[PDB]
Amino acid sequence: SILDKLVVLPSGEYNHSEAAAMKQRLEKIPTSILDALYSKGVKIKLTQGAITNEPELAYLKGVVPRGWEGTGLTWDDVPGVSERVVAVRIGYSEKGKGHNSLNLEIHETLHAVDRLVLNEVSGTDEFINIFNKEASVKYKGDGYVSAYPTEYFAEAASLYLYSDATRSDLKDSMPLTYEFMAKLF
Ligand SMILES: [Zn+2]
Repeated sequence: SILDKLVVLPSGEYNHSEAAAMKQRLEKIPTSILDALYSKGVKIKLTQGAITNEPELAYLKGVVPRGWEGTGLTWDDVPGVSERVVAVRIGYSEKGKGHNSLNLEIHETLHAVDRLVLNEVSGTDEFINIFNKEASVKYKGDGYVSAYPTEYFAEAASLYLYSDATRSDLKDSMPLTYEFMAKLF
């Protein structure tokens, strides 16, 4: 599997079974897309501590994420991020673990796929049209998935890839998004 080289586990001590479970869920992403991620120098780092403990993310320590002034939140509290590295904290996959995604590792990986593999497909007129019609169905008022096409892309692709139940739910609730995802994957 491409995941044996794309997924970087900690060199120190880590929760073995949880890291394996996350690695297994990343297999829901098509192999061709994972291959393409690796060719762009992308690494999916599963971290045992705060993502900011990673040398390349240490610069974010004590910095306030945009939109969060006056809340006491810093990047140290954020369980996952996606830039040229995808960093996800081990044990924080489920909704409510410091984020509101269906699955943290799939969600954050799909941002890197959008940016570095698919030429920002979330920003195309076709996807914008879909986002304007359907992002409101499940996410109205969240100022996040319903506010940014990149977020709707990552979360709606997560619904598509995670399980058969979440995909069926997407097909019924957001049919234009389901059609776009099926054509893409
Ligand atoms: Zn996101």
